[PDB]
Amino acid sequence: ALLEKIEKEAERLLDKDEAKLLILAEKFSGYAPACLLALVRQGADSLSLLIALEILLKVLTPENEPIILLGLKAILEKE
Repeated sequence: ALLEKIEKEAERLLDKDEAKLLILAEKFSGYAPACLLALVRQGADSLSLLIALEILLKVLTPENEPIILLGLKAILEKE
């Protein structure tokens, strides 16, 4: 259920600073899944994604295991 709402709200997060999106995940843990999704849709930097990956892991629900899959795969495209 939430897996489809974290998809929608991240579209509303697609128009924000990468740094700001990192603080949103850090301070608002419930926004962390949508942040990482919005960060890969923006195609952010590897470090930017690794930070959001951390903020998401510490509060990771099994429904966000796909959000991890895309995150890792997007991070991989670096070297």
